[PDB]
Amino acid sequence: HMEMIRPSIQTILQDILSFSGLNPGRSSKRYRGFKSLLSRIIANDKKCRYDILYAKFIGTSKCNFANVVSNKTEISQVIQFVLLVLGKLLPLDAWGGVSNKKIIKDRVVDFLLLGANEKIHMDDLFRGIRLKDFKWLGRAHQISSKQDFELRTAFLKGYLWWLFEHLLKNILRSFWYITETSSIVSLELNYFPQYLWKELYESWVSKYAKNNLVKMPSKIQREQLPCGKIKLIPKRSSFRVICVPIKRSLKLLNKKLELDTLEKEKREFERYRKEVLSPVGQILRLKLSKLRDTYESYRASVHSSSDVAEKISDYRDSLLTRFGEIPKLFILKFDMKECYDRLSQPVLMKKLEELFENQDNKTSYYVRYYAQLDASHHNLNILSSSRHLSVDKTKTIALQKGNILEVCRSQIYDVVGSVKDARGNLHLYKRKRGVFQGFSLSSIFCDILYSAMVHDCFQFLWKSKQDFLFVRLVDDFLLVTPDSNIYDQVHNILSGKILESYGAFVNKDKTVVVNQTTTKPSIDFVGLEVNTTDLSIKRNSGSISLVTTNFRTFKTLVKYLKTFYQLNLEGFLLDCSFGVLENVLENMGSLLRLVLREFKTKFTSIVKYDTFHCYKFIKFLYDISNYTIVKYVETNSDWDGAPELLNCIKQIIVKEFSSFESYSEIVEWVQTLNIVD
RNA sequence: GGCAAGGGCUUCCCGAAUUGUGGAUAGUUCAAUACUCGAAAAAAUUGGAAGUAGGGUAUGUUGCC
Repeated sequence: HMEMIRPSIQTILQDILSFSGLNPGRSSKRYRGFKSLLSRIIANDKKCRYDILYAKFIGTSKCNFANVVSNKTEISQVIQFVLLVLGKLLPLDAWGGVSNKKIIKDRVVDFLLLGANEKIHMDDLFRGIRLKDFKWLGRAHQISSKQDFELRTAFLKGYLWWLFEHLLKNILRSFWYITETSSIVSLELNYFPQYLWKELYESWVSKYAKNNLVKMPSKIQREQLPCGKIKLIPKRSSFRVICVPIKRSLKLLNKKLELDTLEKEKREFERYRKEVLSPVGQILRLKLSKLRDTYESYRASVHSSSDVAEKISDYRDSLLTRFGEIPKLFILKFDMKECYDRLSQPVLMKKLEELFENQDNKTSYYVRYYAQLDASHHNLNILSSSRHLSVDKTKTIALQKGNILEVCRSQIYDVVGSVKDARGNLHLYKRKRGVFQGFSLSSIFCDILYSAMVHDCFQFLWKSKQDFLFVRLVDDFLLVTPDSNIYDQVHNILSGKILESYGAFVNKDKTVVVNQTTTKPSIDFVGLEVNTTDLSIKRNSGSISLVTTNFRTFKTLVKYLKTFYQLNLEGFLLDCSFGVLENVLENMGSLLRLVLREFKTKFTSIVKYDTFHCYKFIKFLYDISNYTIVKYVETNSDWDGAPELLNCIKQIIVKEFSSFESYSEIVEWVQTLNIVD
């Protein structure tokens, strides 16, 4: 009853022996001391009454249903509670003495703060720990030979791995349901108390199932259909419902499979995704590409936040060249509520069939995936030979129209999600509305449907009928035009139900309006702060540095930072408008200062074991500073301020790097940088 | 590198019953393991399409002439 260490001593020991690559003999006596330590820890485990320990330390509260995300317990308090659990579980011997106990406790806080697929290399996490203080690593307390030292070194690393990978993780799951937030700017995790989560889950899913789901009988499990697992993701104040496809079939689920059937089901899972599902996604993405090339109405739909900024920058330059100045623009920002949930399944089906109505019933499309071209709408090496490309090979897949349409409707209708109740009995639900979020084809389905919707419902726009800007990223819409007659027509059909034929319901409350009367200083459409009456954009504070994950060397750090700076310094940020450098130099300064000090922060941690090469870093500074100037002159096509922009770069570099003895070389070099002669 | 210890691995047995400071026999080898930088010819540009010599870092490296 509520015990952290479920596995037995033998199973635990075999888990670390396999990890460390150790294969002891049947007569080995080295691990006698460890078997004793485990028994003491398990004795402390059973003696602990964690239920009252949680109430004492954390405290029990009533389930909040108004703000469903308030139930989460702060990570700071979570870290302290597990540190209390570890102190009762692990004797001093398990910590490796006083000095190691301080280091190990410090590393636990580091591990718990990572979140969202962040990892710390075990060479970093387990560094500075005195191996000598771990007496139980061998039957003798003293190290005598090198074979003994190597063997104890492997065992200690395996033991430390079990503490963090098995023990620490199983403590978190016992008390908290750990899940990722729906946000993309912040990759922090939410720790909802386990008893509170079951109340939130049962409440939300039961209400959701009333409008979106249809309960299935137990004998639906015997059918082979797409099967996922219903989970909840809190965005900031409510829950998003997604479905994660399970790596097995409906019949074999819940749960028994152990005798290598779990692996062959997983080999069939990855096969179905790579042989039919992903090939279908390519074809469906390709069919939408042709409609983008053909119709200007399909070209209004973009597939990235970067395209939105460029579309606005193109419209700004259109008014600029045509009129010399930006007139009073009528802006219309609206979005669709529950876009994926409300989708009209039958209308989606017919729009997918219209992609193949031009061709015959058996067209036999050929697909052969290569990461160099999946979504485009540098040295690829194919033609294997006896000199250049010398069981899971790359092969061309042939899918006919009939099969493509059959698997499409299967991913729309036949998908079934499972819900395990309190007792354990699973409840299988089919969907009464649009596709489940989390399935590979659900994204492209909404793209084709909504891009078809904008085509025919807004056909008045594409009749010339010119001088307007309509853009739909995924579900948020934006319209900018000086024509008032265009403003009224789009607003008129938003007050109607013409869009309700599709799974599109306008979010009436979140519709932002800027017109001749309602004059607002600026509008945030998607992660961008578009300034009204000049169409100058500046990115909202919605992007953080990934650096922590997997980067532990100067080479890999500057490699990402270089590719990160050049990827975030896109065209729409360098626009000058012939008078304004401030909107550029301090827009660039934000990205520049944040990437430079991010390098300084990781510097002190990784310089302890790595070797810093100043000349290589100066080349990195030169590459990004050159890229900034060439991209500034490219976008504006004229440079009234290019020397001023470089002067800003140098001042930033000379400021951030005037503290350390090794940064001195940077300061002297950067001041010599200049474009003009 | 010589001498003196002691040890690791491998094998057998005695205890325990998810609670080992127990005994014995032969073989083997006892200072490095991991990580990160990284040269020198005829010049670059580059290190994952996975790098020597030689460095740095963490954990370590018996007493005695």
